[PDB]
Amino acid sequence: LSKGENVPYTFQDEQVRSNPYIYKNHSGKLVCKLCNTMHMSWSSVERHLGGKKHGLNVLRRGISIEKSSXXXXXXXXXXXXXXXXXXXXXXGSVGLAIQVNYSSEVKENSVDSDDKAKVPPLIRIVSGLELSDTKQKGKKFLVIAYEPFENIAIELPPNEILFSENNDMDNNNDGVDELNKKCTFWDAISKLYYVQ
RNA sequence: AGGUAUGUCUAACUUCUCUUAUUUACAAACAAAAUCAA
Ligand SMILES: [Zn+2]
Repeated sequence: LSKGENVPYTFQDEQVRSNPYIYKNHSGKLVCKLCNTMHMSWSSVERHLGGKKHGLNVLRRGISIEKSSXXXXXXXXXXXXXXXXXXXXXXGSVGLAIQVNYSSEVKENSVDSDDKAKVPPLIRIVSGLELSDTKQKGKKFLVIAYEPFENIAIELPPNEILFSENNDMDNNNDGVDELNKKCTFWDAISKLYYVQ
């Protein structure tokens, strides 16, 4: 569960840490220096991190820094769709555009009970800091998801591309987020999802 | 030769409740079984 990381003792006088918080004191137990909470096992440590308590102390420490100045029934065939990445350009910079194609009424003929069928594909930017394997990380992914088909990701080394500035005139139908409404199109008649 | 006089030149701002559950460690040289004319 430790994912092979080495947490140095508090007295070893600090290699960069994943979270520079959880330590081991003079004794063998694990502690959160901010929260000042002792934890028996790494599982308890992860409960602490996933707990609201630790988070509140993180926000308090950030304030100190500024001062110092449906999920169940989800069908899953895990089928990799076909993406068509292509370097785009407009004006005045460079942006990316993806063309994802979906089934041709091949298997979607057995499921038509208006169960989120009206819901279009959704995209989100995920940090690689969390993976099923947790080995390497440090870059973002433009994940795209649809109920039956399997998720898809696209690595984005560049810190920022096509991140525009008030493209439209501030109209508020949040849909899912500014990203989706701002720059996505869902040709539902042909089943083609464009993203740029 | 000496002395005097005159002139000219040259130098010098401090003292992290409750609740009900789950997770995980730990303590007590804690106790370990059988036999019974016990
Ligand atoms: Zn903490």
